Amino acid sequence: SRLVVVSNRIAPPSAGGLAVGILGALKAAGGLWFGWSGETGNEDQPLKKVKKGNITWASFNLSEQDLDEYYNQFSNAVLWPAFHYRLDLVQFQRPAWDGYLRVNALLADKLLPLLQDDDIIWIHDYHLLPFAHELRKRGVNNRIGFFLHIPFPTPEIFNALPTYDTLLEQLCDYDLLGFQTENDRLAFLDCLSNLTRVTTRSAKSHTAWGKAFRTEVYPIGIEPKEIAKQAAGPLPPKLAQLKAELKNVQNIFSVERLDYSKGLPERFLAYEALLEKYPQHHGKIRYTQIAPTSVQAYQDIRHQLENEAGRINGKYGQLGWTPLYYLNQHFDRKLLMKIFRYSDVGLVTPLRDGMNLVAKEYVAAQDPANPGVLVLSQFAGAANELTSALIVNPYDRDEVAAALDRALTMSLAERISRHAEMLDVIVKNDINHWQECFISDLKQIVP
Amino acid sequence: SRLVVVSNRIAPPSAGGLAVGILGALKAAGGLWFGWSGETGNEDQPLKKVKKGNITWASFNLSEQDLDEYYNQFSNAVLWPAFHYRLDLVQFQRPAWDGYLRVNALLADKLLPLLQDDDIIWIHDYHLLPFAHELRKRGVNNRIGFFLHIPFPTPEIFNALPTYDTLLEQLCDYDLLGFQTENDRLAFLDCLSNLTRVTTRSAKSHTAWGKAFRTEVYPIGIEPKEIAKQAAGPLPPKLAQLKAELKNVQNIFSVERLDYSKGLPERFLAYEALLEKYPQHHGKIRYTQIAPTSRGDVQAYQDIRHQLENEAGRINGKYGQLGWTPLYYLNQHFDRKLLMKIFRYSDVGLVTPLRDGMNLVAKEYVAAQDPANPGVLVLSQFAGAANELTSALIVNPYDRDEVAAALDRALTMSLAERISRHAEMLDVIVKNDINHWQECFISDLKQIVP
Repeated sequence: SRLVVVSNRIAPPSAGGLAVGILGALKAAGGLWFGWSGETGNEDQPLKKVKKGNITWASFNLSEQDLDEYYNQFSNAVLWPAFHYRLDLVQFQRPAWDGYLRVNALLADKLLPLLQDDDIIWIHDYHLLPFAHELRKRGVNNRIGFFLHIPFPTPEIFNALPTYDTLLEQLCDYDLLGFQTENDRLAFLDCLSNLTRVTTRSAKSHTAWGKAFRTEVYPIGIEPKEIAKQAAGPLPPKLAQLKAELKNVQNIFSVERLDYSKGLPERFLAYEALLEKYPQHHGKIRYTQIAPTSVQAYQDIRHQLENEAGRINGKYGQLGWTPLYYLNQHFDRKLLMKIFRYSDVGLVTPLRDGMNLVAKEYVAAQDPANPGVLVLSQFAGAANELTSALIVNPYDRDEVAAALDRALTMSLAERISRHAEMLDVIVKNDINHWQECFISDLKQIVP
Repeated sequence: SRLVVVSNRIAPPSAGGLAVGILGALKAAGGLWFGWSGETGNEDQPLKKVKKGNITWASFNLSEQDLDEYYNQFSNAVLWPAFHYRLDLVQFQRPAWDGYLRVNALLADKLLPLLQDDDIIWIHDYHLLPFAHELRKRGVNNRIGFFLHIPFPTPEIFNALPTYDTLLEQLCDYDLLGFQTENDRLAFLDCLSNLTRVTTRSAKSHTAWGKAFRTEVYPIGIEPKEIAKQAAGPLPPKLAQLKAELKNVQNIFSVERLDYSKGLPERFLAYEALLEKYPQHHGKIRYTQIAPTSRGDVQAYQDIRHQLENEAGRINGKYGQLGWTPLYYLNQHFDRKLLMKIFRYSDVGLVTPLRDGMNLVAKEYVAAQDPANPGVLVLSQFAGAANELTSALIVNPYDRDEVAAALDRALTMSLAERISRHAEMLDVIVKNDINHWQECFISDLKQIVP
């Protein structure tokens, strides 16, 4: 009954999505959240532990050597590019792999004293693929679940990983494997079937190497009521009536962190295609891209976007109208929801994404009586449930431009029908439904 | 008395500065304007001559190899970077020098049939340094004057040129050498005296290798009442609409060709210094930089464009707001009459090159202002115009905080001081206009005794 959640980082005591589902789950049956605390260079202090009623937060530190091999190298320079279909950015070196295993084993040993024979164990992202295997080696027979938040790549990409067979064997030490989308789940079952013979009943009960495990799809959601609440309050004063400076302007908006998977250079090119082929919008629209920086792997993306902002404004700008507002600034989350609400078009076009929550935040932030339009990549995991969005292939910049123009001229009637139907999807499958389905499936496993 | 003008390009059929000066000079006693037509191929075809009364425009074409060795390589990749104190951009190769010498001799041969014994000959920029020498080799004893439009570099820069000694010898075949500034003239005399014994009398009469020549300063000017006429006209429809949108914003303005000498990345960094150190201006000012498209597609100048695009993106990314973009960079052509109006309505004109013979944008800006309510000129001390525009706000562009402090001073300057500074610059520009410039040079050229 008691729940042990292990994630790459814990939250001190809402302000996000996955934190709400993990905390909603930990209050439902009590338990422990175990995770990295954020700091480095002093590892051997005892377990930082904070207790509040039903739940205990347990955290640790990491040496600089472990963090770079495990987290900066293997997790973020091998697994992350590969799972987002970018083998050309994979930098595999065997020391990083060995360090990835060493950190996973080291946190299995920190957690082992805190476990009880009855706990169900919930492990989160790709940083901790080997964690179950490390716990089984210590005799942990509990019900263990894994949830992958990013895509799982198809075999011809995944098997190019030098340690792909070890990764696959360790994934099968979990009793339950969760995925954002059905394509991710089937991708993993294909990679496994290329490596070993797999038995499947119903659709989601499996055996490989004699190990029994289930797979399932649990698309992660948001809490829509809180987004609507932050979105409908009034603005900062200086920002209160820039809504009032720009009454004559339609705003296309997007907010994304800088990453190769998000395809931000291609959005700029889609916006340039809109300016080149629909000149009737000149002086009457604006594209605003907010892209905070938080790693030198990501500055070459930042350099390219600065260049493309300058080039596009240089080419289509006027003495009194600049087409593209690019902001490399941090905005507080409660202001972004208001910007979502007042933006006529939300543009969410990553090249590969496990689940884009910005897309759901944008829909949950709209005024239902006068909502904006969501333009969504078909490679966003959210595209499988947000079918009434304007779905686009970001590799076709004219098709995205055509969707932007359609979004900018769409009648209120069709805006309401599309928004109401996406909102129903998001409300029915919210963050709280997500954690309940996963905990309910995890409990009913037999050890 | 009849005047022969040779320059690399000619104006066939005034919306310009030097075109207005050369044409005023030609119309005074008639004459000939001889130059390249701008076109490659069919170089052996006859001279295209157009005559209008007293004046003849005669042009030629060049072979594609002549354009590349003479103009793209030696003129624009050896002499231009070196004369702008950028030895690191010199790409000297001996075929380029030989093509530089071959084209000069080749245009001297094309021009020789057109000359008469009494003509005064006026040769213009750095493309034609050897031209006097080529005419003297063909026995031309006329009065020949040269005007250099760009700076003349100090000896430690000029002497790095592999052919610096031949260039100096041929310059001494002109009877009169004109320069933008006294520093250019003196730099040339330093280069010459470092190479050979030079005699100087009064201030500007010289001998070298037994050749006699004069030197003099003729800062090039503008036509102020034509600038003022274009500036005060009414706006085009879509640009009329937005002087009504630019009511609560002060505009800092600049318009320059893309070129390493102009220091456009350093202007951007000066603007970033203003935004970083005078936050009181946020949301209330704007810097607009117009950087036209270049005909010649000069690959060297597109690295500059890439650099500006990046810095425009970076500076707006860092200081922009959801409702305010600090920096408008436009890589577009704006018609010249519209620029004059933009000048007039701009609170601050920013002209800060790293090295410039004479920046005429500086004079156009002040000639464009409404005298009863003028904007402020911020000017680099390395612009040749800084020697006569002393009441501008003179700045050193290598100190970006000093440029920012001048911009902040320009944006908050009272009306009385703006009128005082502007009135004194306008007087300088009206007294030394483009027509005064060509009259001073031809009058000095004429009184030379062959």
